[PDB]
Parts: sequence; C-alpha cells; structure tokens
Amino acid sequence: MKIVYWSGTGNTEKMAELIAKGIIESGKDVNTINVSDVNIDELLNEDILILGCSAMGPEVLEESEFEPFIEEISTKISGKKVALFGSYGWGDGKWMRDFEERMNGYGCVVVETPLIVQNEPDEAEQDCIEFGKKIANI
Ligand SMILES: Cc1cc2nc3c(=O)[nH]c(=O)nc-3n(C[C@H](O)[C@H](O)[C@H](O)COP(=O)(O)O)c2cc1C
Repeated sequence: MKIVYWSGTGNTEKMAELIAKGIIESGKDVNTINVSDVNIDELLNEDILILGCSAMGPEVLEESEFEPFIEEISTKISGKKVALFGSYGWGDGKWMRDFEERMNGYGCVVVETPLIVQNEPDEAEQDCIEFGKKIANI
C-alpha cells in the first residue's frame, strides 16, 4: 500500500508513520511517500489511495505542492477508494470537510471518516494506528 502526504512541520508526517505502523501491524506492507516524490502512474495502480495534508492557508489544501497533485490525479480516480487524514491548528476541520466533498465529487469512495488531529498526534497516537488497521481491513 502507499501513503502520500504533505507536512510543513512534521505533524501530518508523524500521523502518516503511525497510520503505516497500523497497516504493518495488520500484516501488510506499506510505503510512505512525501507528495514531492510521488509517481502518479505507480500510485494509480493502488486499490486504495491514502492521502494526507495539514490545514494550510485560509482553510485549504497546501497550495504549492499538494493541491496541484490533487488536481493532476482528479480526472483519473473515479471509482477508487480513498482514505484521508491530516493535522490542523485553530480551525475545526473545514479544510477536511471540503477535501472529502471534493474527492467524492471526483467519483471516489471515501472508505472511512477522515482522521484529523490537532497539532502533533501525541495523545492521538493510537487513533492513528487504529485508522491504519481499519484501512488494512478494507
Ligand atoms: C500558513 C499557515 C496556515 C494555516 N492555516 C490553517 C487553517 O486555515 N486552519 C487550521 O486549523 N490550521 C491551520 N494552520 C495550522 C496547521 O494546520 C497546523 O499547525 C498543523 O499541525 C500543521 O501540520 P504539518 O506539520 O503536518 O504541516 C496553518 C498553518 C500555517 C503555517
């Protein structure tokens, strides 16, 4: 499996590692890839796309790297299963409600409720691992 994410300070990156840990504990292999190093073609061969990005700018997806990536794969993901996650600061998840609506609008099936954590996981570490376990059972 593959987990693609963008992280500015390391919060979403830590979530990605914990989600990966959950998948691995379930007995499956998984690779975490920063959005800057992804290969769209190899990624589209995956049955489930696991995507993460922190809340950036005015409650939007990170603009210089993550957003263009989403726009690039948008036309070729209809019917695919996707799991979304990310860290946020002062808001209440607006960017994620929009992200979920967007993915659904592209024809994707959002398999689980998006996982959002405020700031660094810390107390939510097990929640991240459990999310990976749910994804591994799909
Ligand atoms: C320029 C900028 C804009 C941000 N905008 C939002 C926002 O609109 N809503 C929110 O809750 N957090 C916002 N944040 C806070 C981040 O989402 C939060 O610090 C998160 O933990 C960062 O995770 P990361 O290290 O994975 O980037 C913003 C942070 C920065 C640097």
